[PDB]
Amino acid sequence: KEVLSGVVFQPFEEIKGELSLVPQTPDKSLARQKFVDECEAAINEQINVEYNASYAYHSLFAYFDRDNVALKGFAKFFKESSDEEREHAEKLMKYQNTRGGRVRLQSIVTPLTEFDHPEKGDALYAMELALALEKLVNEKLHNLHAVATRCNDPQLTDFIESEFLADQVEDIKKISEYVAQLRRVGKGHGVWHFDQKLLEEEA
Amino acid sequence: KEVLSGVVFQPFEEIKGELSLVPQTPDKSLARQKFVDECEAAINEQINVEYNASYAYHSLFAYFDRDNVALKGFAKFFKESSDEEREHAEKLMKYQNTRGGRVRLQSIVTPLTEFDHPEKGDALYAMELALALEKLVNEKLHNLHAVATRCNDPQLTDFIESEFLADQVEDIKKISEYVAQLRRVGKGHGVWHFDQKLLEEEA
Amino acid sequence: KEVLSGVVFQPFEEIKGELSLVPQTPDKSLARQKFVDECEAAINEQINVEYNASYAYHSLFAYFDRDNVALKGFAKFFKESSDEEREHAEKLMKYQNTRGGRVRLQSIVTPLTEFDHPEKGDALYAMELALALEKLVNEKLHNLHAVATRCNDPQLTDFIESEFLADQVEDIKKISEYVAQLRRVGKGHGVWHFDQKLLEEEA
Amino acid sequence: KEVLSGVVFQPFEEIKGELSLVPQTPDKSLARQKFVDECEAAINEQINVEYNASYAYHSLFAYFDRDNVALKGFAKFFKESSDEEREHAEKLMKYQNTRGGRVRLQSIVTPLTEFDHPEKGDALYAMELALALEKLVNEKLHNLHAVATRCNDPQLTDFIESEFLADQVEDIKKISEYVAQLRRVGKGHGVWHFDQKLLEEEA
Ligand SMILES: [Fe+3]
Ligand SMILES: [Fe+3]
Ligand SMILES: [Fe+3]
Ligand SMILES: [Fe+3]
Ligand SMILES: [Fe+3]
Ligand SMILES: [Fe+3]
Ligand SMILES: [Fe+3]
Ligand SMILES: [Fe+3]
Ligand SMILES: [Fe+3]
Ligand SMILES: [Fe+3]
Ligand SMILES: [Fe+3]
Ligand SMILES: [Fe+3]
Ligand SMILES: [Fe+3]
Ligand SMILES: [Fe+3]
Ligand SMILES: [Fe+3]
Ligand SMILES: [Fe+3]
Ligand SMILES: [Fe+3]
Ligand SMILES: [Fe+3]
Ligand SMILES: [Fe+3]
Ligand SMILES: [Fe+3]
Ligand SMILES: [Fe+3]
Ligand SMILES: [Fe+3]
Ligand SMILES: [Fe+3]
Ligand SMILES: [Fe+3]
Ligand SMILES: [Fe+3]
Ligand SMILES: [Fe+3]
Ligand SMILES: [Fe+3]
Ligand SMILES: [Fe+3]
Ligand SMILES: [Fe+3]
Ligand SMILES: [Fe+3]
Ligand SMILES: [Fe+3]
Ligand SMILES: [Fe+3]
Ligand SMILES: [Fe+3]
Ligand SMILES: [Fe+3]
Ligand SMILES: [Fe+3]
Ligand SMILES: [Fe+3]
Ligand SMILES: [Fe+3]
Ligand SMILES: [Fe+3]
Ligand SMILES: [Fe+3]
Ligand SMILES: [Fe+3]
Ligand SMILES: [Fe+3]
Ligand SMILES: [Fe+3]
Ligand SMILES: [Fe+3]
Ligand SMILES: [Fe+3]
Ligand SMILES: [Fe+3]
Ligand SMILES: [Fe+3]
Ligand SMILES: [Fe+3]
Ligand SMILES: [Fe+3]
Ligand SMILES: [Fe+3]
Ligand SMILES: [Fe+3]
Ligand SMILES: [Fe+3]
Ligand SMILES: [Fe+3]
Ligand SMILES: [Fe+3]
Ligand SMILES: [Fe+3]
Ligand SMILES: [Fe+3]
Ligand SMILES: [Fe+3]
Repeated sequence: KEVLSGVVFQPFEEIKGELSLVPQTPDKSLARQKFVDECEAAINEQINVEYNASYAYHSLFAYFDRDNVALKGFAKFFKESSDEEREHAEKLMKYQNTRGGRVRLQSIVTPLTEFDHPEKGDALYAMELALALEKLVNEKLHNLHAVATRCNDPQLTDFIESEFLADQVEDIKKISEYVAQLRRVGKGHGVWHFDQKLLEEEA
Repeated sequence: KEVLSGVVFQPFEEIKGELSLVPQTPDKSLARQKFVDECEAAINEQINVEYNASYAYHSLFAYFDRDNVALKGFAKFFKESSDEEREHAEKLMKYQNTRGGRVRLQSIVTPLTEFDHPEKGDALYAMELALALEKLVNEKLHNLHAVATRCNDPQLTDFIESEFLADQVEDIKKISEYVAQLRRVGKGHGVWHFDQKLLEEEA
Repeated sequence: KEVLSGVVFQPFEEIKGELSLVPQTPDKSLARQKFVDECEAAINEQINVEYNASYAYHSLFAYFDRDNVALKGFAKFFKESSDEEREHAEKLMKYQNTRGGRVRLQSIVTPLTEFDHPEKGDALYAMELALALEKLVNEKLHNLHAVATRCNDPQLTDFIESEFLADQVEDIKKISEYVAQLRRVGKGHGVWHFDQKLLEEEA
Repeated sequence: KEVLSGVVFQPFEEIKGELSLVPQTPDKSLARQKFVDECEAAINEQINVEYNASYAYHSLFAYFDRDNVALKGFAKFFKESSDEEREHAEKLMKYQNTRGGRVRLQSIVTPLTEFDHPEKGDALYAMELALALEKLVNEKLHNLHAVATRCNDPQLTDFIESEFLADQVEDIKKISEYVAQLRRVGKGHGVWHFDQKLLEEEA
């Protein structure tokens, strides 16, 4: 035996006490190890957060794709963001199953559909909405991370940091920069031009 | 003038009576022409049908992706079907905007999450569920088509026939054939083998 | 014999009663079958509609190609639209002969030549004119389709739906989006910039 | 000076107090910095854990490579797992030397050699054994991580998370899925078929 900063290390002897950690009933995960209910439930929450964000971005896409709005760069940007939030949800679903939890998909609420806001202009308002949405997803990611830290699940904390937190802060800066640019160019010709550059970036 | 089977043809003279059909208020679609509220609402219904079907297939994927179920071909099949139903929804959203209607995304209900059914076996039960889901989407597509026929919207009927109905009957035969094969191979080794062939088809 | 929803199916026996349906006089179409006078006349109307639309677009091209107007993207756009409307006319002429009708080209009226409209600006006014023209062609296409439905000519209805109606609604959305963009960018630098993007799209 | 959440930041001035942190005796590591004895000892434990796991997998390989067992896919799977556990040990040895600790290789115990288990069947029993072994290695990795957290060694925690924990949970799901599949296919033809698919995966 070895005790290292209070942590007991039992030496390697045999694989048999762990054979009891091989479940013998077919409805139970065999992979699950040190993956507690709180972390399972917090992953399920973040799946519903990302999916709802995907749906919200699809609603934004549907508005700017209107012929009388005609901001194709915005529409494509919001469509791709919807695809991305859904990929996040899917990656979290795969992770849940990798750790042996159960994915529990919840309801998705009606999102906002109209983004007609003449004072700021539709484009600036919607990009600010997108920024707020990303910050909301980031808050939930931080909640998820706090659960994982409290449960001493270091594989989960690293998963969240490496797979989601870094992309999240990069998405927020990018959209923040879009808001700043839209404020600088102003409504009308400036917005249209920004939209054309968005369309070119989106290839 | 020419009246042909009761249909009045006025000869081509000038483009001015149609300039009044160019809306001058910015919140109204300029494209909209002979696209009535019933067709707009029926497209919105089919968008919600396809999206709910996408969500249901994602829930199916999440179950078969479990380590204790371990039917990777099924999981991938259901994941791809979820992607496909979402693409259908998106194509219908694009169409709505092409015709000048408004996309109205509605709520998505909690789907079924557990497909543990020992008598039929999980694989056969889920493939039968998928078949029932496709038939449900086909019924809604037929409702949508009946609205378009009643409203004399021939571009919409052709759109529905060419873009969705043909794929729909092809999907149903494919999944029907999967059900038939799963019944023939039986539970256990047969199901696993069918799953391996599904995985190979899915590249 | 078989009667199916009221439709009499006589079984296949021989090809001789149809030899009388092989005309023996050289001025008559041998191909013509279930292609009635109303459909022949409605196709001839749509040929004259598309040709007049071609001529109108050529007049628009001739205005924006002026050195003091100098909107080359618009000029090229209207030139290509003129080519396209003429191709539609030609495709309808080919179809008329495929079905065994007679093409009857009618007169083309003097179109509008001056599009100097300072309040909206030449570019916005002309794009709205183009939108109205496309909607006028779409109305005639719907008249043509209604004749074909009433005459129970399903090959013709499908021809109209597949070859013209889908392109027509796509052209209308595209031009509607152009109108919306021109309103957003405003006269002067915005219009010129929109024109430059039109020129780039037109390769 | 700057104190930030209690953490003292002394400003950059010169490199001389750290020249005393350059050891002048040849038997001492010059690299070692903030790498305490508990972390050094915990790395040495995990090296012995991975090596023992390598040896156990080699014993498994040696059994299934027998002509009367003849499960070549299993034999190759266990051989490659043995190579992988040894690579883990080696990577941990390299890390120990990177941080300036001393690698201390310990004894390796006789592993189990016979895996003749007729009730479950040799293949299912051995795959469950492998699962238990991976879970045992994961427990030790968690012990190692807890030592590093307690000693505030963030480079070590990240090393463990990025290099080992993620692969570990992926290995466990993969082997869990193998157990589930072996249970589904059953002994005899099913096991042989699973073995053939294992052999194909292993290229
Ligand atoms: Fe546990
Ligand atoms: Fe637990
Ligand atoms: Fe795309
Ligand atoms: Fe993914
Ligand atoms: Fe659970
Ligand atoms: Fe559940
Ligand atoms: Fe509105
Ligand atoms: Fe935290
Ligand atoms: Fe990282
Ligand atoms: Fe990183
Ligand atoms: Fe950018
Ligand atoms: Fe400007
Ligand atoms: Fe540009
Ligand atoms: Fe930019
Ligand atoms: Fe109308
Ligand atoms: Fe209407
Ligand atoms: Fe894929
Ligand atoms: Fe699409
Ligand atoms: Fe509406
Ligand atoms: Fe609305
Ligand atoms: Fe269950
Ligand atoms: Fe119908
Ligand atoms: Fe078709
Ligand atoms: Fe077809
Ligand atoms: Fe197939
Ligand atoms: Fe069998
Ligand atoms: Fe196979
Ligand atoms: Fe097959
Ligand atoms: Fe006839
Ligand atoms: Fe006739
Ligand atoms: Fe040219
Ligand atoms: Fe042609
Ligand atoms: Fe004639
Ligand atoms: Fe003149
Ligand atoms: Fe003039
Ligand atoms: Fe009709
Ligand atoms: Fe068609
Ligand atoms: Fe079509
Ligand atoms: Fe365009
Ligand atoms: Fe300007
Ligand atoms: Fe430009
Ligand atoms: Fe453009
Ligand atoms: Fe130190
Ligand atoms: Fe020390
Ligand atoms: Fe090898
Ligand atoms: Fe190495
Ligand atoms: Fe030492
Ligand atoms: Fe022996
Ligand atoms: Fe033995
Ligand atoms: Fe820890
Ligand atoms: Fe990492
Ligand atoms: Fe990582
Ligand atoms: Fe695998
Ligand atoms: Fe068998
Ligand atoms: Fe095989
Ligand atoms: Fe396999």
